[PDB]
Formats: sequence, structure tokens, C-alpha cells
Amino acid sequence: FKVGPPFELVRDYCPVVESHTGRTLDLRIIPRIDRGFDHIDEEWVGYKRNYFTLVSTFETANCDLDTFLKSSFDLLVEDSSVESRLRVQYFAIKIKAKNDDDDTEINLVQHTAKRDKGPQFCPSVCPLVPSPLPKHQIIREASNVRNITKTKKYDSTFYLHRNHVNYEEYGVDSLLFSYPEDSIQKVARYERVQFASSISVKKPFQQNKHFSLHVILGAVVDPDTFHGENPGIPYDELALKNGSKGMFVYLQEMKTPPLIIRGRS
Repeated sequence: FKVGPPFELVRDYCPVVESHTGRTLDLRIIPRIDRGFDHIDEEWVGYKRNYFTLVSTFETANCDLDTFLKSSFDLLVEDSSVESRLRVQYFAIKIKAKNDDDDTEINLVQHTAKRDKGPQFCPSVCPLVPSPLPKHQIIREASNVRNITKTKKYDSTFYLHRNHVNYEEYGVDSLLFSYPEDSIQKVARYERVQFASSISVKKPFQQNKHFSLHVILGAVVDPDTFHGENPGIPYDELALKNGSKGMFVYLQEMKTPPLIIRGRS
């Protein structure tokens, strides 16, 4: 959006249809970097100690939340005129940073709030239900105030409480039940993020290199629900609720233009 670098589609990995009907579910990642990068002299510039904020949601233009939660979805995988269907357990977002020049990925590390004691931690894959991306100033409020997204005014904006949904209207095969927890986020929020240079390399490292932030929308599928372990599509491992090996299969991916980290040495 106006704020932060723009995002472009990298690739759509595979269709996702509603199970009962076979109809295509429209998917669109809605990302925005609300702090950390701005343009100066034709360049998107960030700085070492100015940790950035990246947020994202995803939307289903052709399906409301209610319906979305009551339906079932499969990934359409095709290999040699042979189409298979993998059942979706839930949807989630993952972020990654890359060396825009040589595909090599660079680590992303988050820092806990200033007043909040706590060591740095790795960004998480975030289970999400369809939602519009709140505007910059709302995201800002969230980032600067503890538990504000949990107040009555913002709760419905940032969460879907499964334990508050009227079950009886849902089928036993509804997507809502296959999600990891009752508290499901509507917005994937990664605040106070920094690019972490490899510990194998010395300083400086980020200087003069172009980086790119990637936002990945995926569907976690259970290898036990199909024959074999190969979905036939790019994916990352992700333990399921019962610690069973699950599979974050890629659906859509987006990235920012080249990003530069500036400072002094």
C-alpha cells in the first residue's frame, strides 16, 4: 500500500477447490510492511537497528467467512494428466527473507517488546482465516500497545474464537474443526523483525546486497490422509496438533522489490 514497498505475485502454486462442490476458492495475499522501509533516491531503504513490521492477511473474494469455515477444501495436484486431491487441514502464512540476487535465504529474527523481557525468536508460521488487512494506523496501535487487539473494540478484527462459534450449523467435515487452536488469528503480525546475517560470515554482510521479503500463503495437509508422503508440490514440514509430521504446502507467494540495508562501518 502507500506505506512500505509494494508486493508483487511471485507464483500461484496450485488451485484449491471446495470439496462438496468442486468450485475454485479465490485466494489473494494482502501484505504490507508498516515500518522499516521507505524510498529515497529510487531505493527502498532499511536500517540495521530499525527493526521492521510486516503484516498480512489473505482473502477469499468468492466466499464469506461463515461459509469458508463450514466448507472443506482440497488442493488440486496434477501430474501427467493424473489429478489428486489433498485435504486441507488449515491455512497459514509464513514469511521469509531472501538475497534477491542469489536465491540464498537469509534468517529473520524478531525481538521482544522494549519493556518486555525476552530473547530474540524466529518468526512463526501463522494459522489464518480469511480477512481484510486492517489499515496502517490500526496495525500501529496494535504494535505499540500490549493486549490492545484483545480489547472488545479490536477482538473481532484480529481474532476468530472457535469456542464461541455456533457448532450445530457446522458439518463434521468442516474446516473450522481441523484448525490447531480455538483462538485463530485473522492477521499474521511480525513486529520488530531484522535480517540476521549468517554466523558463518564476518562483518559487514548486508551492505550493498539487495534483499527481498517474501510472504507465503500455505495449506497444512496430513501425510496420513493420502497414500505416500509426496504431495507433488513444494512444501515445508510443520508438526501437526499431535506432533505428527504435517506439511505446509505452498499456495501463493509474494515479494517486495529489492531492499537495501544502510548504515555505517
